[PDB]
Amino acid sequence: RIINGSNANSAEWPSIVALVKRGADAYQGQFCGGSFLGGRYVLTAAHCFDSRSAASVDVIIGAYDLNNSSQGERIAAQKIYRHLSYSPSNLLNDIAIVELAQTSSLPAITLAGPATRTSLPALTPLTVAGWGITFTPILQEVDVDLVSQSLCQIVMQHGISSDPNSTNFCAARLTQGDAGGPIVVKTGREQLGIVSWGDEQGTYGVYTNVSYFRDWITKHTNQLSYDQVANLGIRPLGKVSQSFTYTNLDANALTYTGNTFSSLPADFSVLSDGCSTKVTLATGESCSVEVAVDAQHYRQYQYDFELIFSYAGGSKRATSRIQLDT
Repeated sequence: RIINGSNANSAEWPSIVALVKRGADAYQGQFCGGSFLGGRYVLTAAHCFDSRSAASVDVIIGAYDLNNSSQGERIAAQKIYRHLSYSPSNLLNDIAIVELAQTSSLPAITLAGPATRTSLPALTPLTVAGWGITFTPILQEVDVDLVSQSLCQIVMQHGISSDPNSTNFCAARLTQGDAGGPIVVKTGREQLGIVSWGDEQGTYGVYTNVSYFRDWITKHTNQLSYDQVANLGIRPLGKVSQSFTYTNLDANALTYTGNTFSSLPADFSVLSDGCSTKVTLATGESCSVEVAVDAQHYRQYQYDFELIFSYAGGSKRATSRIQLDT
């Protein structure tokens, strides 16, 4: 029982990931943790990217001593997918995928099953891992106990549900600085959660619930690479335009078969739909769509649209967002 945090044994954490600022020393630049899901995908917390984007981020898979650049593979991020219901005020749906500029073949973590979280009694032993645990260049671990969901809500609040079948849960230390890292079931090692918030200093730590998010994760680790969110921030009135690119990284061809453009209002318009010109997307092929918003009022604009593709395996959906404020 690892009651106080302690230097981890690295062979027990081959799938851990350090998120580090691009172009910087790994130790100085580390800002979050993550877990490697296989191929080119890393699982982490959405709020790690409140003020950062893909091109400023590397990951180090199987990192352990951040000062030892021969441990783990350092790889550039190329895309970030955050939950589109992520809210930074109270950090609900605090989850994100980092799509990497190349695949790794290092071992992947095993995620907990959709039914696992609600199966676990309170006090189920769990283990958290990362560099913040309470900075040192060495990966730390510590044990924590699962807390009653009704209790988690009362103590921590910030929109936490009393229903265990929800976005996040709590776990208690027996006596934390880097979000995004994994919490795993101590027996079996399946990643049950993602470090989100709490425990900054009579509080619990709050962890994004991986069981509740398996479909969302599957949807964003599906070898369809695209621009998710174009946030244009504050803008004057007028037609604003923005291109979005969709790329098939799968070995089987993709066929553009639908979208949700109809459902959006008159403010929104499609200036150009390259995917309708190309229609079919072989391996490595891209198509782009160019959308616009005629902002004529003073308000927040946030429009979500979905492109749907058929493929041998079934179908794939990319959901993008254009956002701005006047």
